[PDB]
Amino acid sequence: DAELLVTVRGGRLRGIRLKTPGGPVSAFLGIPFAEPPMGPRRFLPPEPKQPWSGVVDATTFQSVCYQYVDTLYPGFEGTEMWNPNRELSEDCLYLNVWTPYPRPTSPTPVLVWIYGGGFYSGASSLDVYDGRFLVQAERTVLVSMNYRVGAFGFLALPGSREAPGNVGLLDQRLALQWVQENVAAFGGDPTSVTLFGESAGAASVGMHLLSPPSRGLFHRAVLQSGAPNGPWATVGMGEARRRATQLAHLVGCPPNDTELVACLRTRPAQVLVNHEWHVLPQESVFRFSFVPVVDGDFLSDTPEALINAGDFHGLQVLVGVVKDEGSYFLVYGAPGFSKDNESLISRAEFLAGVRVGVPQVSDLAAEAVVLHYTDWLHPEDPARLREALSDVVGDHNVVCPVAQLAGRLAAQGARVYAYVFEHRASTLSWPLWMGVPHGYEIEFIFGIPLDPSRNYTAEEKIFAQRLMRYWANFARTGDPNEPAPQWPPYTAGAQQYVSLDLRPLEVRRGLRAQACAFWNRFLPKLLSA
Amino acid sequence: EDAELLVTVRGGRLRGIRLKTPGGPVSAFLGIPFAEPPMGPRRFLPPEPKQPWSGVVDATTFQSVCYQYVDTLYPGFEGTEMWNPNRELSEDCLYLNVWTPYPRPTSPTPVLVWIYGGGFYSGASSLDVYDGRFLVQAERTVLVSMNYRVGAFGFLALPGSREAPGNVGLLDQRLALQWVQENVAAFGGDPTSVTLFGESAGAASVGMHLLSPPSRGLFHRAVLQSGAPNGPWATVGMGEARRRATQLAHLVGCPPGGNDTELVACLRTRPAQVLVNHEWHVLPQESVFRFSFVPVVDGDFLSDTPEALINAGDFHGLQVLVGVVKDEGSYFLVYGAPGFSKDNESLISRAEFLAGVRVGVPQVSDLAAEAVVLHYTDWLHPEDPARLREALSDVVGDHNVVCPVAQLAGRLAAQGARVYAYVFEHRASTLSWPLWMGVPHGYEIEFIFGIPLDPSRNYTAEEKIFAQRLMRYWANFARTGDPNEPAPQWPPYTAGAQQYVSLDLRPLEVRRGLRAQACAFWNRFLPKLLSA
Ligand SMILES: *[C@@H]1O[C@H](CO[C@@H]2O[C@@H](C)[C@@H](O)[C@@H](O)[C@@H]2O)[C@@H](O[C@@H]2O[C@H](CO)[C@@H](O)[C@H](O)[C@H]2NC(C)=O)[C@H](O)[C@H]1NC(C)=O
Ligand SMILES: *[C@@H]1O[C@H](CO[C@@H]2O[C@@H](C)[C@@H](O)[C@@H](O)[C@@H]2O)[C@@H](O[C@@H]2O[C@H](CO)[C@@H](O)[C@H](O)[C@H]2NC(C)=O)[C@H](O)[C@H]1NC(C)=O
Ligand SMILES: *[C@@H]1O[C@H](CO[C@@H]2O[C@@H](C)[C@@H](O)[C@@H](O)[C@@H]2O)[C@@H](O[C@@H]2O[C@H](CO)[C@@H](O)[C@H](O)[C@H]2NC(C)=O)[C@H](O)[C@H]1NC(C)=O
Ligand SMILES: NC(=O)c1cc[n+](COC[n+]2ccccc2/C=N/O)cc1
Ligand SMILES: NC(=O)c1cc[n+](COC[n+]2ccccc2/C=N/O)cc1
Ligand SMILES: *[C@@H]1O[C@H](CO)[C@@H](O)[C@H](O)[C@H]1NC(C)=O
Ligand SMILES: *[P@](=O)(/N=C(\C)N(CC)CC)OC
Repeated sequence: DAELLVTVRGGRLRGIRLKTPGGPVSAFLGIPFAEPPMGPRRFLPPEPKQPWSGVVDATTFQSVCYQYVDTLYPGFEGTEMWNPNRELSEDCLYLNVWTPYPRPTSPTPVLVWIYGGGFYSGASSLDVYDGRFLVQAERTVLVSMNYRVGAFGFLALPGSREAPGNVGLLDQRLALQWVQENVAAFGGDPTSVTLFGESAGAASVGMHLLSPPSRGLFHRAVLQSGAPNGPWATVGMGEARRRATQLAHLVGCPPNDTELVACLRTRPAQVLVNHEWHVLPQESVFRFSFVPVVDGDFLSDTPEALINAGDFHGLQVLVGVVKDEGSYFLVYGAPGFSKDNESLISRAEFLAGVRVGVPQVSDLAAEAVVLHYTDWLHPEDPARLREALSDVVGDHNVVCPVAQLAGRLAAQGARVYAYVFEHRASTLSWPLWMGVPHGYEIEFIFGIPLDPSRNYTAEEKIFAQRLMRYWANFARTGDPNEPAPQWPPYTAGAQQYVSLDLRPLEVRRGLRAQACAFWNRFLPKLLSA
Repeated sequence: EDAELLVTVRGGRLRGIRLKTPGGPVSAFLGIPFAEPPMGPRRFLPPEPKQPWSGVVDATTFQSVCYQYVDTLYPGFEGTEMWNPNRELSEDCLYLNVWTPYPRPTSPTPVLVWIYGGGFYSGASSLDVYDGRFLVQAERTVLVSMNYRVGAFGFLALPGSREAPGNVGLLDQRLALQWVQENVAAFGGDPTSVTLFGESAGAASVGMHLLSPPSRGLFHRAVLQSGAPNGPWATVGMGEARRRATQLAHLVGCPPGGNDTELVACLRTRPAQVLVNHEWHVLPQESVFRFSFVPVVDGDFLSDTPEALINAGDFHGLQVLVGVVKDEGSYFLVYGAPGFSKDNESLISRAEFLAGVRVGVPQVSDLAAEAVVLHYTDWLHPEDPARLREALSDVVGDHNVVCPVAQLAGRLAAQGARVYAYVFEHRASTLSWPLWMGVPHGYEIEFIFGIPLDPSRNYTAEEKIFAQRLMRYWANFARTGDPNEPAPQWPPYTAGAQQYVSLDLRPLEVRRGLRAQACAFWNRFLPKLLSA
């Protein structure tokens, strides 16, 4: 079958044909785009894959980059759907390509997916990132890569040449460079690449927006439940060096940078994973040890500084959030919370949870949060405290950082479309008090409901095809609308967004404008003084 | 001679007048001297009791208003002239008034003692709106009201000095209450059921008597209307009080600081009007709701600041009734806030809103000012002129009245005091102020005193029935410590439930929270900001 045979620049590839309820697609899985960053190349920037002879087996997903594996609810589908479904290895820099069957003979718009996972986990092989449905239903080319996470991707000894940091981000950029030189061989159009990602993936997208070497490798961005400007996606040079130095102490290696990292390179990958989470300064939720570092190279400044100073005329972006972004993170450290529970916390637990949810800030800053999120007519209602604390970590970490990004880019040339995903899947295993948790719009954007092997309803499948068309319309034209209630662009003044559920589109104003004026306008003034 | 118009108190004999009311006769003793005139060498000094006199003193009309400033902003306007002096100005002005039923009560009768407001720089017991004939006539009580020194004459302080110890306007009130305990029984009043009640600076004064032990033994209940002792305007530290007194002396010509006795003595040689003409040039900033000479926290009258006394006080066996009106901040904005006027709709721009915030909250850091802007901005309509207008009035009202009143009420309730709270939501048919001002500060007073029953006035019918209902509310609290009639009930205010009633033409409506969200900011968070 000649359709499964592609010659990229490194050599020849053999793909596989896959079935969907709407017809077949061509897939090429486990395409090597970098030399394996092992041994002496641990922590170093990625190197392009040297050419090979013969035919590369591109019929199965490759290995998952070494990462922590969640153990909180063993066997629970809500946690295991994000866990690795392939074996772990540092040899993990492969990407996957999905195109229609037979492969297009005309340039096709390309979508590049960057997975999330707090920069410590994730894999392009997860079932919920299956690109076969989007490609068949909307006739695009979908690409997805694996980038290093945790210490292997983002341990930085700033100023070092052996651990410069952000190497997980250059992994993504190298894949985007691979796209520009090779996607046309699959029928893709390298002059219409649309980045999209969720959570840390969405944050990774925005950082490519603000890094000029990456800007020439794609044309639009979709940021779902993530942003580069939040309080969790970046770290300073000094804190990055402290965390890298402590991890080395915890693994028995002596805190000279080059001998330090040389000793780290002698440690099995598993032992570094086992200690990465204990270099955090304080017991926290939504805080991660090894994230991108602001060191003047990849980002010449902090994301907020580059957002405020940038000219964004000629750029379209699609941004949004789920209804209850905070719900999911509080079962991982917030006092009194559990998924097998109503989690009707007390005031003591609420205030205790505020220091966990808003870590590393002064007492005054913490009390300011409590005042804004307390109903002083119902100061101790457990149901209200449960939802207020979810709003705290949800607004602080996702809703407000994204609302700021949307407002600034719109006011500075970019055309922005904003959504909030308000449908709770019928297959959701999480309790009802969590509502629509973080990350559970992805399965609908990838058309997972169309899989007849699953228990989604008829309306949900129609809903999935609605959002696939929205996303694909944006990739094709920079406008999600169908040329029906129209989706208006978000602006700093009107602050208009739409709600995505089984009902038709509903236009609303303000992404929690009151609560995010607190985080985006007042709090920064409070800490600097 | 009419025997009911002749009363013997300790100072000597008095003669009063017979007042005709719509409901019947009332005996009034207006202009009773209770202190020696604080003139010349006695200026700035504590009041001395009135020396006994021979013969009969004609206590038959209101005496002079204590020297004070006269408002000239809207000349001839009824809304401003009703607060201006209606008698001659003079430093000889320490006189009180007594209204009693005709004939005098057979048995002891509860006593209401009124303390007027005016930002501690103005006011007088003779204002038509404080006429006590209808209250005494309708509810058969004894109403006492006194004058006290305002402005620099009442509250200029050089702390530690003996020549100008400060707070002398408060001891004027205290001596008047001491007069009530010794002489009100001669009019038929009960010295062991005396209920203080005042409005604005009067209410702040009433509260400071709660927290100073020498005053607390002279009354039994309290009514605080649109004022509290803990507001950011009713007291001043010892140092700023000395700075204002010293520069007032400088601006008038004394000395040509130094020695207190020497400096005060030179101030005594200056005409009273000259002091009044300069007392507002000492305020540190352009402001509204700030007053140059107010009670000073010196450790004497108030051993500590009112907030700390309220928090450290045991108030068991004590009943107070507190409240505010619906739109408290509107009156003060036409006196300095940019873009405001009673003759316009005062639909300010956002630039004038932010400028108005600095006037409404003076002497605070830039961080605190922006914290105010955050909580009072509607970030979905940040520049709507109408919303900005009511936002600024909410800023002024909450910061200076509503929240101060709310914290006092909550701390008293939690520490053993039965509290009742209200919000006055009726806009009088005769109101001269524009519509955008709502129910302004100080306009519940005329309904409390029964003024609508005056036949010369053109109040509606229903407002008269309203006035009778509130007069009954106020009198029931005076007699029994509970405003309820022995109809829907008025529940006590507690720190948890925070229940209060609406006062208007419809029946009582129970509600929760006196701007709880807004005032949690003023009472709980903002005090933590200025510290750090
Ligand atoms: C909700 O449960 C939480 C979590 O407790 C775990 O999950 C429960 C289903 C049950 O199996 C518990 O035994 C588990 O430990 C409770 O929060 C815990 O409460 C226990 C005491 O009951 C305490 O010892 C733990 O420290 C708490 N853990 C945390 C993270 O706060 C909570 O009490 C339950 N809430 C209810 C029942 O309303
Ligand atoms: C502050 O001044 C008073 C007044 O001083 C008197 O009059 C002045 C014009 C000056 O010329 C002084 O010499 C006079 O004594 C002082 O109070 C007087 O103090 C003296 C001496 O202690 C005493 O004999 C008088 O009785 C006092 N007269 C009063 C109280 O009216 C006071 O001591 C001065 N304070 C200082 C200088 O710190
Ligand atoms: C509304 O009124 C204020 C008050 O101004 C005065 O009263 C008006 C009724 C009218 O008679 C004006 O001519 C008076 O000056 C206005 O604010 C003033 O505007 C003038 C004109 O530029 C300015 O010189 C003053 O400084 C302003 N005063 C303050 C306190 O800001 C206001 O412009 C009037 N109109 C509107 C639409 O707001
Ligand atoms: N070093 C790390 O960043 C890290 C963070 C969290 N975990 C474990 O995952 C907990 N968790 C798992 C899934 C979703 C949220 C969370 C809570 N994070 O604070 C391991 C390593
Ligand atoms: N003694 C003074 O010079 C003086 C000057 C200004 N004020 C303030 O008056 C303006 N004002 C401001 C707010 C409310 C009322 C009023 C008018 N009261 O008569 C008081 C005293
Ligand atoms: C969901 O699908 C599974 C397939 O493994 C099936 O066993 C289960 O019965 C389904 N649930 C419902 C409610 O149909
Ligand atoms: P309060 O003393 N009362 C005022 C200004 N007033 C005039 C309307 C009522 C007497 O203000 C602080």
